[PDB]
Amino acid sequence: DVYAQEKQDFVQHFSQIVRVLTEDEMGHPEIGDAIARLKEVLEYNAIGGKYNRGLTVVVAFRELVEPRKQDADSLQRAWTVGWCVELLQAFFLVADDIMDSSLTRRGQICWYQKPGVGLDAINDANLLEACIYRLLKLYCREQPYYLNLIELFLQSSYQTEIGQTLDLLTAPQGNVDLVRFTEKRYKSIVKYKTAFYSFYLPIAAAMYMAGIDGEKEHANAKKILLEMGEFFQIQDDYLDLFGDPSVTGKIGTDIQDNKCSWLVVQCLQRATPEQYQILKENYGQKEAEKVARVKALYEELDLPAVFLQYEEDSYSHIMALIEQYAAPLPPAVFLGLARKIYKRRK
Amino acid sequence: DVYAQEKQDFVQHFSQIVRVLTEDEMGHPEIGDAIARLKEVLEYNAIGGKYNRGLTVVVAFRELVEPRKQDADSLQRAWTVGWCVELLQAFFLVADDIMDSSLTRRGQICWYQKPGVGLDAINDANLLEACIYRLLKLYCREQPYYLNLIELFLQSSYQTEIGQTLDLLTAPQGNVDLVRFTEKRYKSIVKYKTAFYSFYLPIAAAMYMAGIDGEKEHANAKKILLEMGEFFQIQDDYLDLFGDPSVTGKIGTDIQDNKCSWLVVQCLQRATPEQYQILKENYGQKEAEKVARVKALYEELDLPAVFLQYEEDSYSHIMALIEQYAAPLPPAVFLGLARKIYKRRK
Ligand SMILES: O=P(O)(O)C(O)(Cn1ccnc1)P(=O)(O)O
Ligand SMILES: O=P(O)(O)C(O)(Cn1ccnc1)P(=O)(O)O
Ligand SMILES: C=C(C)CCOP(=O)(O)OP(=O)(O)O
Ligand SMILES: C=C(C)CCOP(=O)(O)OP(=O)(O)O
Ligand SMILES: [Mg+2]
Ligand SMILES: [Mg+2]
Ligand SMILES: [Mg+2]
Ligand SMILES: [Mg+2]
Ligand SMILES: [Mg+2]
Ligand SMILES: [Mg+2]
Repeated sequence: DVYAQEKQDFVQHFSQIVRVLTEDEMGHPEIGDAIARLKEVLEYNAIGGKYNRGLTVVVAFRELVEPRKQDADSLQRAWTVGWCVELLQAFFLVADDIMDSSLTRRGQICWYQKPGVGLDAINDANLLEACIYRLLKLYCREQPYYLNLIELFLQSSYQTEIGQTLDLLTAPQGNVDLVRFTEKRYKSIVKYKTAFYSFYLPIAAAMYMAGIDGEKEHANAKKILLEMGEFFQIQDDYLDLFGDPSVTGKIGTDIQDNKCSWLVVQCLQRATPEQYQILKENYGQKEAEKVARVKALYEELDLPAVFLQYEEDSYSHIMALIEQYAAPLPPAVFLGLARKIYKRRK
Repeated sequence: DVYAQEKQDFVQHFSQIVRVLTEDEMGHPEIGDAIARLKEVLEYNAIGGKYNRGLTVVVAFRELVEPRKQDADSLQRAWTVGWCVELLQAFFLVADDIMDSSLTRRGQICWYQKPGVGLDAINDANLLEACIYRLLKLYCREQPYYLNLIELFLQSSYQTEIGQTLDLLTAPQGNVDLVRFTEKRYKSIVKYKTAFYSFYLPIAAAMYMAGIDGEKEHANAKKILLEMGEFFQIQDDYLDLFGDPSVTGKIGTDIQDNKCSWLVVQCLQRATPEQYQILKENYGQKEAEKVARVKALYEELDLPAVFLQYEEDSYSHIMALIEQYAAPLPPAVFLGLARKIYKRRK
């Protein structure tokens, strides 16, 4: 509901984000064509998702700053930073689609597959990351939280980068190993590859902008938000295989890529010895025939129910933690976000 | 000579760079395997070049700080930052080899071609970039130039990123257009893709660490160093086609990739109408037969002499600029670097 009413404001402010990025260097008409492609890149990769992260920065701001201080300028910084988290999303997604050999994202062909693009997407992605800090300097160079934000973004990027590495080491194409698809490994992977950038980044950005920079308060908000991250990745691993691609906006690839997905981990735990061998014979291959064999053993082990039960048990634990750790922050902050991902299908 | 005596110190300090990066997160043994691959990545991509940029940071430091202040700690920051510019080099090169479809770098198979690696190099490269700011915080979090350095690196990355985009837009594989291979375009491309990160970054880092942060002094050092950048790229475009790959450490690819190389631009200027058509028919194709046809028309137009004459005329203009703009800095600073790239073959 709150993301709903703020969504439109958020998106309309994207025109300006683009204006500022594609003009601040246009007094150098030499790099104009380059700046032109940047507009194009942003428009294609920054737009089309749910904006949960960017909205979260904005929503969390309004709930942590006394309305006497939510002035005109200060409010603008909120959605610029919200759009900065949105650009981090774009950076990492463009890269990840290349690396996961994905076909669609946000219900279009992935950037790297847009004809004319391909592996130039690599440079396009770095550019997206570069813009984060262009905006940060443009709109906050003078706030006292300016250095806190630069470091929170850098730090978060590094973290998810470690995550991605963890992700990729565990899923060697051609090296089907199920032994490594454990639980400690999964929790570690999703923590670094999703949790920090998708939940602690937005809320922490809003805290630092609202003066809330105590170490314990971030430590506590993080304790909640990292647990929401893992929930959120597990939802995503599920939808990879069990969701409608016309609705997720992306065609799933986890089983083919030999990914340490939640399912394959929960599948190993319930694996009768015969089934294990079936999993060992079909996982991590591009053959449709073999992939469906996998889906089948998932459905034979009623995992699609285990996921629904985890979802409940998990959602209540998050709740418990919001009840344990939220204060002095408004529980609205964490409830609002958590309510926006419960049962989701995209 | 000065890079010579400082080289070894510089390289030996790499053991510690690696120690600090692969231990500061090892109190989290979960991401240990990831941290393991980071060691591996660094060792493969940070090591093996000439270290001109990193040495430059170090050499330029010793020449701008009164020896009374070149203490133990302060000196360590110098080569850490020198190694940070070295990591930026690695970041961009790993990416560029993928995008240029290169085969070797620094006399080994490119990272992305190391079997087991491929497009995961994309994430490995981002990690390299991430380490820059890990070190920056580890060793300078408390210097007064701390924010100046973070912004100089970010800014320089963005700049070379615009450059790379400029580079790639101009060289569409399959779209052989010679009309775009002009001079204004070339100067613009090399300025952003090489000049800022390879010459202004190192020297400016050393200036900021030595307190020299006046706007005019950086503006003047930049005026010299941007002109050295263009010289240096033109040398590189030449060696691409006319240098021994066993000595450059890399197999050239400019003609195949349809690159706006210096040669092809100087070739268009001297193109009799018949030759132009020959260029139009062979440029930007992978066929060895057609590539050599190109090399031939270059040698028919004695470009390998035009490059030697540019080299002289250019080197003297740099000299003039060191004589015009160096002060209050020691001309040694700019002479030292410029003397380390004159006539180079690798
Ligand atoms: O499942 P992935 O981790 O590859 C993914 O969730 C992206 N991602 C990457 C890090 N965190 C999330 P996507 O399904 O959107 O391709
Ligand atoms: O010639 P490129 O610009 O591709 C190169 O010089 C790398 N580079 C990229 C930007 N600046 C330099 P390399 O020959 O080393 O592949
Ligand atoms: C960590 C994950 C699952 C990456 C995609 O997340 P979202 O589905 O929330 O990304 P948007 O397309 O809405 O940006
Ligand atoms: C801009 C260019 C030419 C990239 C390679 O430069 P260097 O040849 O100086 O890189 P190193 O391998 O010595 O790092
Ligand atoms: Mg992925
Ligand atoms: Mg993916
Ligand atoms: Mg997924
Ligand atoms: Mg290149
Ligand atoms: Mg190259
Ligand atoms: Mg080159």
